Amino acid sequence: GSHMGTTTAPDAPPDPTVDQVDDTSIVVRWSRPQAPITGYRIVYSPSVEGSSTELNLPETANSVTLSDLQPGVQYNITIYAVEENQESTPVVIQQETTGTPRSDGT
Repeated sequence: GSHMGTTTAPDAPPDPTVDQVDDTSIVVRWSRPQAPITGYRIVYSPSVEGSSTELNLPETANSVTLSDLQPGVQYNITIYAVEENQESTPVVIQQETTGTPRSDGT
């Protein structure tokens, strides 16, 4: 719908929450926009550079499991709500990879 949504700019998902953090894997969950969007791009990159990836999720997706990260590294997960005409503002949620559970639990 939104026939008169030509001048309408799509909104982004409110700051998504990372559910799980590991060495080479981090999971993030976003609350999709009021805008009708076509899909999602997801660019997660290390602040010190390293393994970066862009995933493509369905318009109605709300979580990406990022894979092939590097342990002990800062990771910017950037979510992109994409619509036919335009791309909404980016989600930037940065999580440092804690790594493989070492002595997890006293």
